[PDB]
This record gives sequence, C-alpha cells and structure tokens, in this order.
Amino acid sequence: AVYTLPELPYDYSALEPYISGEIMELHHDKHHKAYVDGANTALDKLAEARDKADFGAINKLEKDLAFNLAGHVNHSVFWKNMAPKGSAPERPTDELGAAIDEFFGSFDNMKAQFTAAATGIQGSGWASLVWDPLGKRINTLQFYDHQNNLPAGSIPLLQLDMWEHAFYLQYKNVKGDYVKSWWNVVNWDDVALRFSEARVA
Amino acid sequence: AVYTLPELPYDYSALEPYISGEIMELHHDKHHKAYVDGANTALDKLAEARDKADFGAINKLEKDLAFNLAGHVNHSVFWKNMAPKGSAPERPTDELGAAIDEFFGSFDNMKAQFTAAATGIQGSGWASLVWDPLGKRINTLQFYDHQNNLPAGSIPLLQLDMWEHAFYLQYKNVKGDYVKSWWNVVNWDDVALRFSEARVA
Amino acid sequence: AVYTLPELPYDYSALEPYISGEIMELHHDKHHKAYVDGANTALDKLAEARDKADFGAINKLEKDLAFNLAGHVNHSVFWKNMAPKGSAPERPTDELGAAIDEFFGSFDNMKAQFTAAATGIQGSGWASLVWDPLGKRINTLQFYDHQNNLPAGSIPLLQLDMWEHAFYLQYKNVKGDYVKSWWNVVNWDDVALRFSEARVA
Amino acid sequence: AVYTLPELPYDYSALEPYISGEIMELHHDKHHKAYVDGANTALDKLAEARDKADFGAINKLEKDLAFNLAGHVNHSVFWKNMAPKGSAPERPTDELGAAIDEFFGSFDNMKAQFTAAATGIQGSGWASLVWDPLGKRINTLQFYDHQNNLPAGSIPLLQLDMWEHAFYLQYKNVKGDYVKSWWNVVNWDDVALRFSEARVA
Ligand SMILES: [Fe+3]
Ligand SMILES: [Fe+3]
Ligand SMILES: [Fe+3]
Ligand SMILES: [Fe+3]
Repeated sequence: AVYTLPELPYDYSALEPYISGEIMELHHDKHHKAYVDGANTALDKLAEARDKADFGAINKLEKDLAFNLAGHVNHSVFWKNMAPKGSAPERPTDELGAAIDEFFGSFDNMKAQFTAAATGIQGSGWASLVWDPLGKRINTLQFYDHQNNLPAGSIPLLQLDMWEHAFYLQYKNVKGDYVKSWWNVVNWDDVALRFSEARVA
Repeated sequence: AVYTLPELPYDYSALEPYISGEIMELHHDKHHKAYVDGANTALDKLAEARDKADFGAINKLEKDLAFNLAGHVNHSVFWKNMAPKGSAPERPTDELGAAIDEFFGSFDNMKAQFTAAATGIQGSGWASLVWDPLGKRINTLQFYDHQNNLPAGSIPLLQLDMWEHAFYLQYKNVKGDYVKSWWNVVNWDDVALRFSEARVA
Repeated sequence: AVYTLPELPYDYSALEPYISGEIMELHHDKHHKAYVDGANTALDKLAEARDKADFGAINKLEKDLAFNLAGHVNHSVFWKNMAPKGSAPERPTDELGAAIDEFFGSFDNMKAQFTAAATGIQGSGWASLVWDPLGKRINTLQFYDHQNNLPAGSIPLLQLDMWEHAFYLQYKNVKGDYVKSWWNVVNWDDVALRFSEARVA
Repeated sequence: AVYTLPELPYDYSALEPYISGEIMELHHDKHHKAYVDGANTALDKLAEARDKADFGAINKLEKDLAFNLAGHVNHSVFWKNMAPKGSAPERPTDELGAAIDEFFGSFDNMKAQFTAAATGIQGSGWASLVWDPLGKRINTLQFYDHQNNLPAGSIPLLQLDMWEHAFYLQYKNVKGDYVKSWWNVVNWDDVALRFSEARVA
C-alpha cells in the first residue's frame, strides 16, 4: 500500500500516568488505522476515476484524501512527539531553544500560546507548532479537524491532538488537565530533529 | 516586516489574451497585498497577546494568520507558476514529466483530474498539484478558501486560483474557459524547479 | 440572561442501558451549560461592540454566536427527542408516519439514510431530520460541528449528537452500536409535535 | 421538480445605478439556476441511494444538498429583499422598526454591525439579519459560503450576498462601495413581512 500504519516507538502504557494505555491502544490501533485505510482508498478511487474518465465524485474524493491523509500525517507526528517522562529533556535546548526564544520571547510564552490555542478549539482540532518556510519562523496554528486552518507548506514540529477521543476516557470534559499532563511527555529531542530538517527543505 | 508583497516576474499584460492585465493588476496590487498586510498584522497581534498575557482572541488570531498567510503563500506560488505563452514548454519534460506519468498515468490524465478539481469547487478555492513527503508522490488537492482541505507538510508545485476575482471580469461564470486558457501560460520550468527542491526535502 | 440551560425531562439514568447516566450528566451539566454561557457571552460582546462602535472582532463574535447558539439549539432538541424506552411508540404513526413514507419510501429507508449520515461524519457533527419550508418536505442533513452544512430556515425535528463526547465513554470508537442503541429511546411523540408545528410554520 | 427558480419581482435593470442589470442577469439566470438544479439533483441521488440501499456517497450528497439548497434559499430571499429605490421605505417602521431598536439600540447600530459583518468575511459568504426562535430576538449572522456558520431554525429576514460574483463586475475589489450602494435598494416592506410571519413559527 502507499500508506502504512507506523508502530508506536514505545509500549502502549509507557506514557502513563499522563496518558492512559487504554487511550493509546484505541487511538493507535483503531483510529489511526482508519485514516491509513481511508487515505489508501481515496487514492485507489482517484486512480479508478482517471482510468474511466469519470470525475463525478471528485469533490468527495479530494476531501476523503485531505481528511484521511491529514489524519495520518498528524498522528504519525503525534506519536513521535511523545516519550515516557525522564526519557527526554523537560525543556527545549540548543538551536530549538534559541529559536523558540526568538519567535515567542521565552519557552513559557510559547507554552501559554500553544495551550490557549489547544483549549480554545471550537470542535475537533489540533494545536500545532510549525515551521513556516515563507517567513522562516516558528508559528502556532490551530487545525480544525485534521485538514483545515493551515497554510500549504507548513512543516509540523510539535502537535497535540485535541479531538475528544484523545482525552475523554481519562480526563472527561476537563481538556485543561489533559494539556497540563501532556507537557510532561513531550519528546523535545524529536521536535529538535524535525526543526533541524525543516528549516532546510 | 516578516512578509512582503513579491513583484510580478512579468508585465501585468504579459499573460494576455489568456488572463487580462486588468485582472493581474487588481489581483496582485489589491488582493495579494491585503493578505500580506493581514498576515503581518496577525503576527503583531499574537505578539501583543503574549506581552499582555491575554489570549482571549486566540481563535480569531489563529484563523487570521492561517487565512492570510495561506493567501500569501498561494498567490506567491501562483505568480511564478505562470509565464508568457512561448517562454516555457507547453508540456512537462524530464524528471517532472516522468513523475506525472508515474502518479497519473499520463499528462492528459493529470490535466483531467486537476481541471475537474478546479471546476467543481463549492465556494472559493484552489486546484493544487502538491508533493506528498509522507507518501513520496504527487497528488492533486482541492483547497477551500486558502487554508482548508489540505494535509500539513503538503508542498505546492502548481496552483490555480479558483476564487471568482481571479476570472470573473473576463470569463464571468464560465469557469471552464478560464481553466482552459490558463493551461497555456503554465510555467513548467518553475514547476520542475519546485519538484526538484521538494523531492530532496 | 437571554439563554438558559433547560432541565432534562427525565432522570439522568432514565435512558440506560442505551445511554449511560454518566454521559447524560457530563453531557447536560458540563457540555450543554458551556454553550449557554458562550451564547450569552457572545451577545454581551456584540452589544459592547455596538456601544464602543468598534467591530474589530466581528468575525470572532459571529462565529462564537453561531457555534454556541447552534450547540444550545441542537442539545435542547436532542434532550426532548429522547425518552425512557416504553414511554413512547417505537415507530412513528399518524401524520408523521405518513410523511416519512412519503419522503423516504418507508421508516426503514429513513433509518438507513439517517444512520449512514450519522456514522459517516468526518469530524464532529450531527445527523438531523429537518422540515424544509421551501420544498415543504422532510430531509436528512449532516451537520458539521454544530453550525455548518445546513440551509437557513431548516426546522429540526429529530437530531442525533455524533460528537465523540456523546458516546465515547460507553461505546468507545464503535459509533455504529451507539446509533443502534439510540433508536430505542427516540421520543416519536416529541418529533410528531415538532412536525405539526413546523408544517403550519 | 421539487425546487424551482423564482422569477425576479422586477426588471433586471430596476436596481440601477446601485446594482447593474448585467450582474442581476448573470446572478439570477445563471448562478441561482445552478443551485436549483443542484438541489434537485441531490434529492434524486438520495432517492436512488435509498432504493439501492447504497449510501456510499452519503457525505457527498449531504453536502451537495446543503450547499445547493442553502444557495437557493439565500438567493430567493435576496431578490425579494430588494426593490428599486423610491418603491419602498428608506427605513424600517412600526413593529420591525421597534424590534430593531430593541435588539440593536438603533437602526444606525444595526447597519454598522451588519456592514461590519458583511465586509469582514474571509472567503465567500453572506451578512444576515435573522430571527432567532430560541431567544425570541433578531441577530446578525455571518454565513460562510451558503450553508455554514448558522444555527438550525434561523429564519432569514434580510440578507446580503457577499460572494464576489455579486459585486465584482461593477465594484471590483471595493466591497465597501457595494454595501453602501446596496442599502439604497433594501425593500423594508419585505423584511417587515418576513418578521411578522417569523416571530410566529
Ligand atoms: Fe486522534
Ligand atoms: Fe486570488
Ligand atoms: Fe453534545
Ligand atoms: Fe450569489
């Protein structure tokens, strides 16, 4: 297949007590899998459309592709953006640390803005720290669903899933507690790597 | 400031009779300029939100940034994606040509899918040929407005503005004639350059 | 103020085993309450904008109003659309029954279309049976979030909340089981009343 | 057919010099017609879906229905909301006038809010004065495209088409001039009638 479901870089319960293993299992094995299957299906139907010269469902297929592929991209980044507490730095350092200071003033300012963007979403969405190639800077974006409210070319550095399935079983309606806990498992090494590769294509 | 209005790489009337100089002037001098100002303003507002430590308008600011920055990105690519009729090959060649045949079967198949995506938009939008870094392939996407219906990380290679201001004064409601005429001014050399740089990340 | 949180017309656990009392409490006391407060706040903000004669945040305020008021409307109908198992007929009768057969062919056909609309949503949303005043017919609509994908003037007759918070704690990712169980608690008497009042405008 | 294209209640050039007859002709004969045809088609495909028990394209069909029907509803109201200058009151009076004063403070405040909502739209959209049945009041809403950003049950009283095709040929990018001119042709008698019938189902 074109798209494949990546394995978690750690055990399902490795992020506890911050993120329950029950959520990690359903989230990865069920939800992420659906997006991979959906993205592959969209490509197959588009191929069939070209073959038969029948583009009647083009609007449906283009949304299916965007929604599912965006879901696949977002979650693939999401898994790697996390690591068990103690297995990675508690704060960004070196180049990444300096860059965050440059575009946000301080790490605390970045956290406050990222958190506000995460908890204020009206509907399903993502809080995202991205590299803007046309501006050469790091900005925060608030995705709607998976594929809305973002410029083309945006390179994801750090992302937080704010869809209810990502926190409801453990935190219920208190999304704030979820975000506070989540900061404890952010793998700053992964973010730093993405940054190094992002600012150069 | 952070974002600037790029100048056109050709005269305003260089794309005639395909696209009128009148549209080119309004589109570039009025419309594109507004997105640059809007994107800069969004960043300024976000900075002020950080200083005052008040993110009450975070939802508005993130949408202002996404909408305006996406408008800026989309039009910047759009201008370079075109060139006077005989200034570039009417058909893709070399690496780009082979890539199109690989992912679409043929150039004609690609044109058919791109055209269908462009003319079927329900509202304002864009037809886009992008490089998918995850699947390592070229896909067509149908953007809604400027910032919706696309996966993060999508690298724009070729884009067509389907907002009414882009064709109404010349083609009125007949979107089909606009798209047909547009193919004549596509700068495949620019698209090839974007493909080369995107493929190496 | 202008909007108030309506009380449930039954006990929190009256819809068990179909919908857990735990979900009913969180859904009504926490989620619905937030939309009431948000809708009232949006109106207050708009009034202040009028006094100060500054509409700089008009885009944010109009979305806050639409999102929150739609959330309030949708849930208000939702609560009344349900009732304890044997408190109402398991199948529509009289005028409503005839109307369903007229616009859908049969009750089963209506259920099939409504269910497909409910389970196929890409993101948060609602499956809705509405009265179309213009066409004078009953149609099914698929709302995105609370306020998108619907014509103005649509009168809600029967609605099903497909946001993850509505079923996740009990049914997890299996949307299908949630919808199947929900049909057992539909209050057709409430739906019939809404139809009668909507048809006479 | 279920939906039909209503005729204009006046000549195509009756609204000049405020709105050109050239725009009125394309807008009504071409654009509005497309929405009626689209709405009818959506219903036919939904009927076919139920017959064959094939709801694979349900997401596409529900959006096609919402987009086209909303477009039909919005324009049907739009045509009647206008009348040649001098043929109707320059201001709202009696019940409507008092209601506007009640929910906006004054006619001037309502105009300022409505205008701000009209010119600030990010993408295609509508500025709308609606009757809120769950609140018993008149509010202003900002529709995105035709079917987004509005609560179910909203009854349109006065609407302004802010899609570029509605003003571009005459006003180009200056949407402000279009809105200023438009106020001269508002048929307050039509709005008053809709209000009388709206506040009572
Ligand atoms: Fe998720
Ligand atoms: Fe444009
Ligand atoms: Fe809900
Ligand atoms: Fe229109």
